[PDB]
Amino acid sequence: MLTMKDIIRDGHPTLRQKAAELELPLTKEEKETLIAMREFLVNSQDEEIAKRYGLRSGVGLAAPQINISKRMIAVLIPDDGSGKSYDYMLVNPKIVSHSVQEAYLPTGEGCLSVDDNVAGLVHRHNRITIKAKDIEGNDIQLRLKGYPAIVFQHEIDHLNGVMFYDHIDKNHPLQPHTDAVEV
Ligand SMILES: O=C(O)C[C@@H](Cc1ccccc1)[C@H](O)SCc1ccccc1
Ligand code: NI
Repeated sequence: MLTMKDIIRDGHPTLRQKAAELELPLTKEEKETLIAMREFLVNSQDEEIAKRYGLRSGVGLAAPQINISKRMIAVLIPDDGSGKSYDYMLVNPKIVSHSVQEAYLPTGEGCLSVDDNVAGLVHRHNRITIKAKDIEGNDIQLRLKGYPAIVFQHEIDHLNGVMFYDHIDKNHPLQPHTDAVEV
C-alpha cells in the first residue's frame, strides 16, 4: 500500500527526467505498481483511510512521482454532478491532437510532490485526444475536455519532467489568457 512517504518531493531529480516508454506486455511488477497508484488515489479520496494514513487527496498520479521513471499514469476523478467519472490506468499515453483554445483552473494547480502552494494560472488545452495502452496492452483513445483534460495534461507533463509551476507567467501569474475557458 502506497502512502505520502512513497511520493518524492520537488527537487528530487527523477521529477525532472524524461520517463521511459514501456515495452508490452508489462511485467507483473509493472502491473502491481500501476494498480497501487490507482489504489493510492482511491485511498486518498476515502475520508477515513486518508485520515488514518495521512494521505493528501489526489485525482492523478504519474510513476515518476513514486520515483519510477516510466510512462504510466493513473487518473481517478469521481462523479461531480455531471454523471461523468474518469477511472484510467494508462501506459505510454500520448496527446495526438488538441484544441487551440486554452483552459485554466482559476485557483491555479496543486501537486502531491509539491509541499507548498504556488499561486498562478496554468493555461492548458481545453480539448485533447489521447492514445494510450491499458494495463493488458489493449488500445485506448480518450477524447477529453475541461477538468479531465487539465488533469491528464498535468500527469503527462510529469512524464516529460515538466512541473505545473513552469507554465505560470512570471509577471502576470493571475492574468487569464484571451478566450481561455475557466473550468
Ligand atoms: O500530484 C499530482 O500529480 C496529483 C494532483 C493533480 C492535479 C492538481 C491540480 C490540477 C490538476 C491535477 C492532485 O490530484 S490535486 C488534489 C485534489 C484532490 C481532490 C480534489 C481536488 C484536488
Ligand atoms: Ni503533480
